[PDB]
Amino acid sequence: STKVVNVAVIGAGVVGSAFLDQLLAMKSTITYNLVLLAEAERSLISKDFSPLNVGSDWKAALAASTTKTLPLDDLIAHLKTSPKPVILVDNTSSAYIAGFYTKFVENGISIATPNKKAFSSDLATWKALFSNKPTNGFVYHEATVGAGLPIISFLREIIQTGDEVEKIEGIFSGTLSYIFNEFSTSQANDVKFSDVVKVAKKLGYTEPDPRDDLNGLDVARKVTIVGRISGVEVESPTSFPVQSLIPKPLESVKSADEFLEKLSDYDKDLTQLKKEAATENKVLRFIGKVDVATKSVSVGIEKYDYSHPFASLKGSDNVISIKTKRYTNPVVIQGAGAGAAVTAAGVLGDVIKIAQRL
Amino acid sequence: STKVVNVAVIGAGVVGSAFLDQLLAMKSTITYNLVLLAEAERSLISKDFSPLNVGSDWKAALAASTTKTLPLDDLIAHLKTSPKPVILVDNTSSAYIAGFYTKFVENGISIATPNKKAFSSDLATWKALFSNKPTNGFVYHEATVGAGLPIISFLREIIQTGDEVEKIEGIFSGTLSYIFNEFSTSQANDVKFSDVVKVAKKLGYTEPDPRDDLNGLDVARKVTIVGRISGVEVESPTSFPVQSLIPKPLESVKSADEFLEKLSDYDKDLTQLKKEAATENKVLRFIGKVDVATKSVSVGIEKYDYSHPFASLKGSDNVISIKTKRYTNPVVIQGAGAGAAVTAAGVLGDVIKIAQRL
Ligand SMILES: CC(C)c1cc(Sc2ccc(O)c(C(C)C)c2)ccc1O
Ligand SMILES: CC(C)c1cc(Sc2ccc(O)c(C(C)C)c2)ccc1O
Repeated sequence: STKVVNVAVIGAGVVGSAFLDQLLAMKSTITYNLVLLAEAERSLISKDFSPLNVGSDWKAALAASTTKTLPLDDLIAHLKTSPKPVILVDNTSSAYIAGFYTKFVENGISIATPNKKAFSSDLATWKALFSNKPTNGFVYHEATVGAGLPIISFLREIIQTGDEVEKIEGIFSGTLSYIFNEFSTSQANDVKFSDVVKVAKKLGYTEPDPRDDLNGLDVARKVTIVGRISGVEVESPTSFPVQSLIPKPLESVKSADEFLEKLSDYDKDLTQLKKEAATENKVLRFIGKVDVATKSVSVGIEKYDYSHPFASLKGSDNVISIKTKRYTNPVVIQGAGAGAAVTAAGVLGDVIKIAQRL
Repeated sequence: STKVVNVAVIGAGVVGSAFLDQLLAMKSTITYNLVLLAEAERSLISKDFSPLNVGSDWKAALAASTTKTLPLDDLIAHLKTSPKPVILVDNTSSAYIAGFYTKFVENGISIATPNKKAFSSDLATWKALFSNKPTNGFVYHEATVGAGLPIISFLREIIQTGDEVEKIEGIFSGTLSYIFNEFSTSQANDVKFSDVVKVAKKLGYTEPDPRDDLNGLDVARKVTIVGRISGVEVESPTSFPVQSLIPKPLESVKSADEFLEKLSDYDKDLTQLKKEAATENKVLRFIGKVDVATKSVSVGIEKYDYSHPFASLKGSDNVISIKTKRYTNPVVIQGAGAGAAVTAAGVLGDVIKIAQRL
């Protein structure tokens, strides 16, 4: 059998931190050798190309380590000549790394990233990373959308069997759900958008700069990936309507802290829109949407009815519906769409789905 | 790479019929060779292991045949001669054929099936299948719980990464789901239990004798499998409380019809319960339940609140919740738990997950 496979791990911020914690404490039949741990500059490469000497203590092990991080164009090279099968676990968000997902794979290297960029960026950078050339490596990103959830894992499959997708309506953003779930409820309140997003940054539910969340970017990217998988030819994460929540003016408003106290001047709209929603007996939710038929993708504010499940999401859960040919009655998968462990696990689970194939 | 894998298909009633229709029209990167199609007596074996040059309408190729289905004690003693690894697609459910699986694995045969049998005998026959024996065969059965829905996998996964299922709960029966989704609704309906039951019988949603569905048997079996996966040592599908929806009296009647013509005499019993659902705002559902902690499994009638998602299931959908260590906020997967295509696809998808490993 093939229980010998070497793995390279880049990034160890959060989901990267949990990914490692799990990768080792992960008792399994197969054997995973972490041949290199390269964070920022301080790395932990293994020239010898055999399991490292860090164990469940990579914290300072990588810290101390008088090793400077290897250059990417040189990393793909280092690996071309490696013991047994190799894997890559890009725990980052950098577009610089994914920008080179072609080289890694074109060079057999396998990957399992939660980073969208490559899968949401170019459209020809997708019509290759998934070609049928058996010489290149594997790419698994289940954590790019579902996170710990099996959305991509499930769609791909149902597809080959022969099912055809039609629509995909869902809550793909932790931040925006938390925000909307609190701003618009069935109890009916008049909380301002400003205050909610504020409070949401205070608890660290948004990015250091909320803007990176409010512009629909993230969702827009996630939908693009799903939509593509589904069978729609989406050119880019901007090739369709994406309703940003960043006041037309305020997109550059000095600092981020200079955006919060400034944003407060534009709630008069969403509130009016929230109240009006009330007349129709509706709540406000930020959703993604892909309608295969009309090839129409779009992300923005959609108002759902109370009875509707969406209007009943706790915490920051991502919920996605998949109405297909066979599943006339849409399949609804909902759960933690964010989270250190939750997310890494989707990654670790991915790596596993690879090892079994190599 | 390994794009060469031979498959054996036993049974072609319904989900077996769709499974084949799909297995072929299934354009894929890998190559699946149907080395033998054995239904009842008329089979379509392939001595030279070369594929089954037929194409479509294979139904007339299997019916109109001469080669007699080779015994199960003589098939495992034949297939081994296979050049490439082997797979077994048992699109049936007989506590006979099932009781032969380990006799396939221990010899190197892989199994992909919708059969809930072998995975519900006793905690012995089970271990024999998932014993990670070197040359052993692969055992996959996603269509055994929630049909196409990703239950098993998603469970063998998060756990294989380091998750500890804490509490598994859901509605696992197609018919029962359908039945209750119709009998206990948000708006205090007025349907007599036995009426949505005959209506079930009339549309072929239930078995010829509705009792075989009201005994909880099916659910009890599905829970057992999930519970086992979860980590509980369940001896049998009867080793715990399973509330048969079949009156005590009516169990004895012979006539499948006298049972139905009499089921109306026990409608009130179940009707008051639905009225007692004035309790705040609740609906009635037949659920499965596994509480790892206290090793307590059980299947029966549980009353849920209106707001609760379960109290909002359409058609005959199976919904299952999985509250774990990392997923404090339970992961809820719901979709078509029955269906010809839907189910076969879970099987075909399974076969695929195998080929990639052989
Ligand atoms: C891959 C990329 C989108 C990314 C993900 C995460 S984790 C992550 C996943 C989902 C989600 O709704 C959010 C919000 C808070 C921005 C963060 C952190 C940084 C980051 O750059
Ligand atoms: C494997 C076994 C349980 C089985 C499954 C099916 S398909 C199937 C799957 C789920 C479900 O709730 C039901 C009800 C109608 C009995 C049937 C048909 C025959 C059969 O013997």
